[PDB]
Amino acid sequence: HMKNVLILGAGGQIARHVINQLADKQTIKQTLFARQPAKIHKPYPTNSQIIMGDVLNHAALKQAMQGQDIVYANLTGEDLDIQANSVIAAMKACDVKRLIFVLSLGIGEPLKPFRRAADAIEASGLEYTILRPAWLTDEDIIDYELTSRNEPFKGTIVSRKSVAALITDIIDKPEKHIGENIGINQPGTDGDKPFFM
Ligand SMILES: *Sc1ccc([N+](=O)[O-])c(C(=O)O)c1
Repeated sequence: HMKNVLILGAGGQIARHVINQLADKQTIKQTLFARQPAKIHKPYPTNSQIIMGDVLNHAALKQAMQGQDIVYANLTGEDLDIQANSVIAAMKACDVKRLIFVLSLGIGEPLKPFRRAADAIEASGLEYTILRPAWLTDEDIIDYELTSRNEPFKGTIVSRKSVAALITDIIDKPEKHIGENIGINQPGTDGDKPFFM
């Protein structure tokens, strides 16, 4: 089968690397869903379909969701919780199971929607992987390590290219990291002591 990947938030900066790594995989079809598609970086891979839509437009999202195998969400901004709920519902409506969901801020009250998004994903019964990246750099490197749900981050930063590489490895082999909620950091970027607030 063709492997149908839906990229929600496809104009995002991590998304752009994923799209690029997906561009020469001739057995993937990638659907690129974005609010403002005319600001999706060019040229447009031949295995792509570019759809204008907002994840809170439930009708648009269901249309895009039909027939998909793997959802990759790189969602930002207000109401991330409402957004996650909308993604879960559309996956369930369209019989799609596999979700890769990035939670990156881009402690405190603005984390509540993020926590509520994460909790909703963990309670969804979907085949999920939640990805939790350290501070994002634009360094041209792939250098990372992973921490589990209840472990502290072993580092301070991680390249977007690193996070894209993980996403792509999961898309390539989607049986990996099912049911996990993983921190991603560059090795040897642990913070100086002591700590301050
Ligand atoms: S992907 C999807 C969403 C909704 C519906 N629906 O019938 O309301 C369908 C479908 O046509 O089976 C598919």
